[PDB]
Amino acid sequence: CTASIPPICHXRWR
Repeated sequence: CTASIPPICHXRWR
């Protein structure tokens, strides 16, 4: 999970 704009999340990995 990253605080991008928009943010990015690959489930429970990043």
